[PDB]
Amino acid sequence: MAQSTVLPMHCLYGIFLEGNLKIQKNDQEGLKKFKDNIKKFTLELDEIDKISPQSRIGGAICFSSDIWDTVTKKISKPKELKSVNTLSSYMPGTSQRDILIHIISDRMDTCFKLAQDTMRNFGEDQLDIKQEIHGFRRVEERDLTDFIDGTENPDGDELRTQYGLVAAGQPNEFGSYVFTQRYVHNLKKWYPEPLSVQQDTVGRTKKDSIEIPRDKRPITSHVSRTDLSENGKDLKIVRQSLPYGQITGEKGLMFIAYACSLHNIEKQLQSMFGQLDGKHDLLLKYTTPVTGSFYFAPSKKELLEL
Amino acid sequence: SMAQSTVLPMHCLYGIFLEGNLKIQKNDQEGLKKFKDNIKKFTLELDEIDKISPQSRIGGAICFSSDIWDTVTKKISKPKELKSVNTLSSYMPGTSQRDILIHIISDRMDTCFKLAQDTMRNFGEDQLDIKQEIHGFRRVEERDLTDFIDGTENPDGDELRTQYGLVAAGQPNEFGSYVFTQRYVHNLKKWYPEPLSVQQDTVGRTKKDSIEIPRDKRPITSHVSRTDLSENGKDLKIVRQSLPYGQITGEKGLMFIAYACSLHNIEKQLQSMFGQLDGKHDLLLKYTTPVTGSFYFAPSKKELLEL
Ligand code: HEM
Ligand code: HEM
Ligand code: NA
Ligand code: NA
Ligand code: NA
Repeated sequence: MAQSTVLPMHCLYGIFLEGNLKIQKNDQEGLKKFKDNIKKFTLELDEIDKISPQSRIGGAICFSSDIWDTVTKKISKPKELKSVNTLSSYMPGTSQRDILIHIISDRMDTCFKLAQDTMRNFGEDQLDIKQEIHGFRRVEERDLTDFIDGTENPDGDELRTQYGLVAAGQPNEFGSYVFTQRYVHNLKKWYPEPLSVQQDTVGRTKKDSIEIPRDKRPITSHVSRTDLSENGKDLKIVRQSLPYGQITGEKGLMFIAYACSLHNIEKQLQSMFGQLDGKHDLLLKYTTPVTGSFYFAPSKKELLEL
Repeated sequence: SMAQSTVLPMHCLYGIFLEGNLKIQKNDQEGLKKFKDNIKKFTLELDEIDKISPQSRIGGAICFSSDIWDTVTKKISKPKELKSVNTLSSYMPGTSQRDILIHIISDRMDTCFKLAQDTMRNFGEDQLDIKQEIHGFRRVEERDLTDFIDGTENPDGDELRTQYGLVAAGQPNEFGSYVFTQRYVHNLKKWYPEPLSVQQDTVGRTKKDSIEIPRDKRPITSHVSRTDLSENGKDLKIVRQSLPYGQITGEKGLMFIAYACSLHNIEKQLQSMFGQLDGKHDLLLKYTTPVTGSFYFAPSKKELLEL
């Protein structure tokens, strides 16, 4: 019932296309063509899945709060959706765009085919793409800090539905709130740090990703900043982030999270960027966010009913 | 009796291309010793990745220009045909001769990137000044971004790829290879609207199945007519390992690379494509532009370790 980037795990490739919609609010012919291109996307996902099951292909189209009432008069706007630019007073790099296309695959050739076919369908007359990122998994699923990324991601369809998708029975059920944020790593500053400093920074051991006990790591360790609870309930999220970039140039982490509630993501951002106790995440000494956007990925049904 | 491991294998899904200049000076014997230690580490890490990830079909080569040859070795004789590609600048655009090429191929990006990253960390910025890093990837049906299949007439199998790709046994520098790299930027806004008949006239094969257009029905300036060359009844075949690269919404094209037993096999095709043989240019050059270019020699594994 959901679009197909939230529940599956361990993709090897991801393509991220973020940009703005060029169709105006009352161009009904252009908006009909735009929705025909959305339909073609969902059909091509199915066709690639049938021909290349080994790809474990997945894809989602997601919309910002600012563009919501341009693309639909029928579906109610998700209750928590807002522009990420409202965080610009404390979080650098915000760059809210209208549209996200996120495609995942275990093969680059099918990842790229769907991304390219989709962009050719929409065309430069409908989409103004501001960012295109080719993410790829590294050996042992390590981020470029060379720590394993993903250890405490929720596992399995049951938990990833609970934390990644709007609950059944609620408005916009089986959609997801989405946050994207491109980080540029400063590995020249990170590599010389002793293992003890690197593990204090993250909050887990480097070789095996064993959690360091809460009382033995700083409260500004990354795990202490992001493992948060409210009213005895964990504010978990579903991350699909991947490394990207050039060995001899700019590189980092293309962060993306899917969540049942935007609050689960935003409270972690308040924590990491010093807005809850005046202290920043230790990881931010070594990496910098340079883009940012909030979106909502509708359910498959609402995507086709816009 | 072993070549470096990027010439003979076929159908890689990923390739990383690192091209740049050597910062070690001819007299710096301690620096050259460390440079050669890092070369040995590259050959050892290739073996280790092959052991741990046989599914990657990993391959790698380090290749040297004629300008840098006598800096890196006093012992191995310079390959007799090697020269700088900048000597072609009077007729071929985009020449940019560099000292060193590192070419890594894999069926998985994670092991491709691991070897490339580890290798660049070993050499470091104080030894290598990298001018270009390209992440190539195979597309569905092995099509170039023109959406024609690329590779139909590449030689198949170890025997023919040894014949056309490697210096012959018994010759100086046996089992090394002459190498040519050239990055192309495609003008797909210009190419996409062209009628199918124009596209097939340009390449010289059919788009759907890569069936050769009969010679009598295709232009002498078609790409296949320009590159299918012979001399004294012998075909001047080469071993291509080119891959697409780039951004859907930005700059994209083909990262061209060829390996050959003789630089002449490559250079005569360049003379053909760029108008030096008969004044006529390859039709493909109306839709794509070369923006880098370099000639190198990839030594045999033995000569690589004995520089
Ligand atoms: C440079 C950017 C980032 C890097 C390199 C990074 C890396 C990591 C690593 C290594 C872990 C530990 C392994 C794991 O459990 O996954 C982790 C955990 C986590 N990260 Fe990040 N992360 C980054 C940014 C973010 C951001 C922006 C958020 C939230 C919006 C986030 C949320 C989390 C969460 C929720 C966990 C799991 C915490 C737990 O319950 O134990 N991370 N991250
Ligand atoms: C934009 C750059 C280029 C593109 C898109 C391109 C594309 C192609 C295509 C589609 C084919 C036909 C299928 C095949 O047999 O592989 C082909 C054949 C070939 N290409 Fe290229 N090519 C390019 C540049 C070059 C260059 C620079 C050379 C030589 C240095 C070269 C040498 C060849 C050769 C030798 C063949 C096979 C000819 C035969 O014996 O039938 N190509 N190329
Ligand atoms: Na692939
Ligand atoms: Na792979
Ligand atoms: Na590239």
